[PDB]
Amino acid sequence: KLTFKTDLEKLEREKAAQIGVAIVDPQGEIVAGHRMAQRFAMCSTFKFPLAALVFERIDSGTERGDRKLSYGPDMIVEWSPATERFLASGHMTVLEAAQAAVQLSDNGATNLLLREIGGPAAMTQYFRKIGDSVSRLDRKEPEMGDNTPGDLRDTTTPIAMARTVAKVLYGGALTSTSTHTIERWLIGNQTGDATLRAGFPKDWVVGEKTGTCANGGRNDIGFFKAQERDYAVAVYTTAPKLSAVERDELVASVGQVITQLILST
Repeated sequence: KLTFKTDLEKLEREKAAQIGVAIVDPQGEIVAGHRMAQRFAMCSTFKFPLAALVFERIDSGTERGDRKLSYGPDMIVEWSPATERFLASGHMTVLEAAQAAVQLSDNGATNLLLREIGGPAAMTQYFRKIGDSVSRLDRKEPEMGDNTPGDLRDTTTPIAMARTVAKVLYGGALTSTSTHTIERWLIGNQTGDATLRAGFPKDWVVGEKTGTCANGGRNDIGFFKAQERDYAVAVYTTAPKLSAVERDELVASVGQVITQLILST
């Protein structure tokens, strides 16, 4: 823990980075953090809470998971791998889109869901409903990831987002069935193999959602189980000078710092 602070500050100094971290227990009590209340662009990490919103609607009966969402070529935006494959068929279901958003970071799928649920305003309203007064979605993809220096649009803080993760996975925000499904989606995420989970012990159960945005943003949020201890984690980083591979390695390095702290308990 001053090993934790010290090691993160050395990474910041050496990589010319800012590293925001919060680790909380299942009830949201603080385990560790660093720059934990500094705002960072969310970029694709918001797709996890978006999926949670969708599952809340499914739980409540105001959405159906197998409902077909129709679209054309105008919905294809940069990095829409599933949406592009399903384009000729003319639709994705709510659940197909949500799973693609979480596991592939599919932007088109994300925007399909945004239009169904009420846009950025409704995403922000869900954050407020589950006790998160900080996280805000202002735009759809891909402009939400512009990350213009100083802009508070489309931001969160590590602590706010870690607490949101814990509410969704551990705090009863979703039914048991929906909670389990989203947990499995996070475990099976296809975009995180080089980021946080690359820095955790291989026996920990880990699920996460990555983000990449302009001006150096590289993020990863999710959960881990170190044997029986469950945690929620949010990592937001800004490293304008690094290459993309170096930013992945940065986040994996944060995972190793986290791991030293957890192992010490």
